[PDB]
Parts: sequence; structure tokens; C-alpha cells
Amino acid sequence: VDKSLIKAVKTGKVIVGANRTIDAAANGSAKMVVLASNCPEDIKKKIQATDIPVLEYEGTSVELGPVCGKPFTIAAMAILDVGESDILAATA
RNA sequence: AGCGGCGUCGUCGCGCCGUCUAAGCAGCGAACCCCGUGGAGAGCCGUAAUGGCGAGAAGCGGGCGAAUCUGUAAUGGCAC
Repeated sequence: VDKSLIKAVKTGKVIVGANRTIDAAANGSAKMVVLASNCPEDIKKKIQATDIPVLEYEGTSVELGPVCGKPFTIAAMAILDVGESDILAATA
């Protein structure tokens, strides 16, 4: 998993940031959304109800970035193309 | 700089004063803040400075929003 999570971004389409993740969930192009332990649910329960799967990450948005190669923090990380990976299978 | 007085004037052409205009009414609105887009990292954008940023930067549109300024208030006062 330690390498599958990296390869999901190394050889896969993802969009980082809550705004773009919510847009991807709204328009359906995202296979799923990965959310950190600190992300609220006031807007997120709607995308939970929607057919877009919601994966929960084991750590905060601060440390979700370094494991996905981003120097910044990531809260919502909707994926577009799984690519050379089965992160969707890992989620559900 | 122009204009109108006063002063000086042994030589010079300088020195001084004035050359005005309220509130109200109407118009614009800097910063901050907010809204819509945007997607920025072997990093970018700022400030006098501290800083800001995928929990969404820059850039681009909109809204809100000052002092003051502009007109009007004009046929007032001034050696009209």
C-alpha cells in the first residue's frame, strides 16, 4: 500500500484541493474522493450520499500532501484516472 | 506666470498685499471585506514590515464602501 498510494498519483490522474474535488464529485468525472481526518462533512455528506465513493485517509490534511508529493496540505483529493493502479479497488 | 494696488527709486528692478466663495444638494469612490471564475510548487505572490497559498495563490469580472475632490448653491462681500 505504501507504494500503491504513491503510484496512484505517479501514474494516475488526480485533482487536489477541496474546490476541484467538489467540482469533480458534482460532475461525476472523479472515480472517488479521498478525504483526510480533518475535512468537515457539512457539504461532504451530500457527496457521501451521491454515488461518488468517499475514502477516509488515516492522517491529517497536512500529512496527506507529503505522501502524495504535494508540499502543501490536501483535504479533498478526488481522482479522475486510476491509471496504473487500483486505488478504487483499495477504497471499495 | 498674468492682473490690480502700495513701497522703493543715489543705481537696480525688485519687495509686500490682494488676486476671494460657506453649509446644503447632486456625482465619483482608495483601502478593507465579500461574491463568481481560476488552478499555483525540484515553489509562486506580496508588504515599509509582519506575511499569503489546494482548508484554493496570482490573474480576471462584480458588489459594498472614505476623507476629500468636481459641479451647483451665484449675481454675496472686494477701491462695480
